[PDB]
Amino acid sequence: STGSATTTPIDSLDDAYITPVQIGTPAQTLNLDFDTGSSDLWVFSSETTASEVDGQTIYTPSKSTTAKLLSGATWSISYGDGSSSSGDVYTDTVSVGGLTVTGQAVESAKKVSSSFTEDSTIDGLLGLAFSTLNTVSPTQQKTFFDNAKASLDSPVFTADLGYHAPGTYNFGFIDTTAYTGSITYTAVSTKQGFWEWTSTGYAVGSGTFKSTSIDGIADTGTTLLYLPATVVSAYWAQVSGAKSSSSVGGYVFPCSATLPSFTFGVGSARIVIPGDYIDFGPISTGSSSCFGGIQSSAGIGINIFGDVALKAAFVVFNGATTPTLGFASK
Repeated sequence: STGSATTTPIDSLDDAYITPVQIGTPAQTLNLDFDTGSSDLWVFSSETTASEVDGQTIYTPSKSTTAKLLSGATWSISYGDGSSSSGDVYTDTVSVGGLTVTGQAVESAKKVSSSFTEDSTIDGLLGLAFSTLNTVSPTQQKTFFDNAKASLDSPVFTADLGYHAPGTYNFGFIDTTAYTGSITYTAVSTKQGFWEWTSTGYAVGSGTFKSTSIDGIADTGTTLLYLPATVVSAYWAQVSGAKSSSSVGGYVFPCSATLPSFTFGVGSARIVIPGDYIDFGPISTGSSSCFGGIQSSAGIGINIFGDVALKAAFVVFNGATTPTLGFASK
């Protein structure tokens, strides 16, 4: 089997992407944030505290003839951005782009933090990291991909995120029309539960490539590119007037600037992030200070190849017995 679904930016900045997901019978379609940095499929629901729901579409398990309470199971998650959610668990039928999993754990939120409430466009998350990170207790549950894997034509999914445009998540096949040149594959460590890999270096603009190993995670659920302070300083030093602002929470730059590109290495291959992808616009409405899309990972504890990086590439998440990651230009 295979599946193919379009993923759409939630706003004009590409802050996140939502993908329609069918849950239950008859189908209830919710727009979920596919997150290769976590491993829980959780949804706003009829059980979510009423004051914490503001415009989201909810899953109502009592209206699904295939929903079953997973008795005794609870979940609770905290994300890198300080947001969180928790609740109980149902199993139900879940379909993405024509690919159906029966008995998928659907984690129903009883509580969500303010960041989730305030974002009307995201009805929940669909985790695509390794199932060892799943938070369901006392019986850990499998991700949608892990459940689908054996049925797929090939044990892979791909992320093809757009810049200010829709893109695609495919399951079970590689669309050879969706990228240019060849795909370069690189080793993955699953030791921390992430799609963790090592970039071979970077360049700023038309500058020379610096060969240096940068360990990080491929994370579709993180907006920005978070890299070591040395690398980030070298980038922003090429933008007149750019500076790190403790009050704002990272590097800012004059909105009048033209940003240089940023290149990262994948083996001997190179992915170029155009300068425009690094612009996250005014820090507040009407400001002439703009927020940068490359930020320091210092104090996160890990480097993160988030959407800023991934949307410059066609990315293969290869879930074979020994997982790997592939990157192609597009």
